[PDB]
Amino acid sequence: VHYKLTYFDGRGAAEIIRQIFVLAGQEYEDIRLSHDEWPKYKNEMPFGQLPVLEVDGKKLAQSFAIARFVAKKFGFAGKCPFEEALVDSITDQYKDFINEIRPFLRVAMGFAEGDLEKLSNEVFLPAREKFFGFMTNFLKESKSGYLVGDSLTFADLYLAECASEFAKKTPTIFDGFPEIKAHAEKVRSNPALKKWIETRPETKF
Amino acid sequence: VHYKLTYFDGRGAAEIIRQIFVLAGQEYEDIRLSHDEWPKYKNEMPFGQLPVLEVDGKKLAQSFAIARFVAKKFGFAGKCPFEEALVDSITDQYKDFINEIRPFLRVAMGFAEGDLEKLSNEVFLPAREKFFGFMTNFLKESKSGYLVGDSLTFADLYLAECASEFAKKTPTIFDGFPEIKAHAEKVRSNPALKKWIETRPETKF
Ligand SMILES: N[C@@H](CCC(=O)N[C@@H](CS)C(=O)NCC(=O)O)C(=O)O
Ligand SMILES: N[C@@H](CCC(=O)N[C@@H](CS)C(=O)NCC(=O)O)C(=O)O
Repeated sequence: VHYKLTYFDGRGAAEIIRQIFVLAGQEYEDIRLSHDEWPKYKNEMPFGQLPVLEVDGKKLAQSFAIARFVAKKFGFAGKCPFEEALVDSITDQYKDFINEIRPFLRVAMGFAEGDLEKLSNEVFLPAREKFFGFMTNFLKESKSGYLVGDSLTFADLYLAECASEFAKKTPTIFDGFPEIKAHAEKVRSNPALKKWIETRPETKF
Repeated sequence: VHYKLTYFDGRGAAEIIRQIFVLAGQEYEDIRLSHDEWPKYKNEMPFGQLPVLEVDGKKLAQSFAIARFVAKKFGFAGKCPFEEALVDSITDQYKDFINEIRPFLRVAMGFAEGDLEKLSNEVFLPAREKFFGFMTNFLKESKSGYLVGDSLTFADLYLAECASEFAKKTPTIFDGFPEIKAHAEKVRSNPALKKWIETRPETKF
């Protein structure tokens, strides 16, 4: 079975898919297209966008559909049909949270001008508060330290990566959410992830 | 196994989940909360929102996670692991298309004021053009008349329902997309769906 994953040069929407391959021990081509060459390849993608996974020559788009596909192959999608659905509900909520902080992310990423501190105070931190409060109710219920069931799933991976990364410039992101901080530390102490985080290309996004 | 599905009184984000139960022959409680009672129950929902499915007393949120869960129980999620992922990629694209026409949908639904005809011309129809063009490439490749594989999946259900419903007030919605029109007719000639469409509560959204 050969895997190719195509994205731009950044962590962005592809990074959890890479971490699932990392945890599985599975080799894949990590293809990172430059801005200049993108218009030449856009046409090969099912919805003209990235990331795209190619699985023995067959193309699959949509980062959550790809993460789910790879997680199910390697045992990170949840351990029974109901737990898989809980994992899916959590990643769908995370997608809503990402959509909600769009105005913040567009300025923080240089794609628009605006008042970064104000967007942080008014858009990002209030949105993280609601999202972290729902994630914390899951962690209070699991009592394994993982969001769903007794072991790591790709829902754990989206939450820890986003919490750890936002923590770099938003120092107060864990204030009032000590379970969220413990989960991110627990997930990132996974030895395979920890080494990938040290070794991966160092990019702004 | 007992199923309860809670939504507001409308088709909205719950309707495909209802149609999956319809096709399966599976009975469920179709719970429809009024606007006035909503604040009393919001707290029982995992992310304070609807729809929510309850499966022998266990709650599951997020309309696509629920549709997937029910479709997988009843055989409408795709017939092998790769086809399931294609079905997921198509419903994720549909969610992007829905997010893109938000400005149109907010005015059309009375939740905001604005120029409905202009939003239709500038936001809705250009967005449907890109989305219908990608869906048509799938239908050209399938040659069964379904989006993925040889039989109906819940990806077919989202596309046909949204195309048929928008067609009611947007008369030109099929112009230049004869495959999309044939797919919606094919899906809605399914006898179980056709009877549900006649029998379901008649609501504005
Ligand atoms: N819902 C999609 C979103 C994909 C997406 O936003 N792709 C961007 C990544 S920057 C892209 O390819 N933009 C380039 C373009 O649209 O041409 C997913 O989760 O994969
Ligand atoms: N991504 C969610 C969106 C759910 C959603 O938008 N729910 C609305 C339906 S009108 C809602 O419950 N609004 C009431 C509220 O937020 O209090 C899904 O697909 O289920």
